Amino acid sequence: LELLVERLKEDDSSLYEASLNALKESIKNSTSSMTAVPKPLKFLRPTYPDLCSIYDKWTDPNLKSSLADVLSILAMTYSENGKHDSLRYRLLSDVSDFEGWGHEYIRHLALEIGEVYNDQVEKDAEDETSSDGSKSDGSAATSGFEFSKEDTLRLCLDIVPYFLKHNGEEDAVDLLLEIESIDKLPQFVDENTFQRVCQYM
Repeated sequence: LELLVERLKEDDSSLYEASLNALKESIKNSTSSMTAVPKPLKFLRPTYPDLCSIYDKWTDPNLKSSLADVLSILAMTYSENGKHDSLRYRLLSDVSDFEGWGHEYIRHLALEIGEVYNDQVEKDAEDETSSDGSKSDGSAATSGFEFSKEDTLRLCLDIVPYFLKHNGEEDAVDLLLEIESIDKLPQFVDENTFQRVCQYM
């Protein structure tokens, strides 16, 4: 047998890369059978300390990129919502893939990101931060901080048409309401039924 969770601990990049990638791949099917727990999420979970510790380095060749994604997906199975948790890991994604709209992932991150960011920016703006407003258009950098950075906002835009192509329009309309859309309500439709969504909203 072989458990990919062990490989994650060790460092040695080309091997490490094939493994790290595979855990992403397997984080929408299954891999790594031959341990008692049936599902990868449980199997992965004691690896969390190890993952975070590699994560902090950036002297890694391309494994830093991947390392954050395995952590994001793990934050998400746990149902652990960020403010600096899943949100930091999500923020340093760049080789990430959109996968499991038929399960938690799409819904899980975009709503977490949105609720968090507005609440943080509201609170900050009262309590003497270089932010002002709520934030309600895209490309918000949140005064350099890890509440939101500028491509993270764009990933949240990106999620809106995904749900419209699947026809989870009910979730799509709801994320535009929460995020406090202005630009994005005309911008997101260019396809499918314009009508049913504008009306509901």
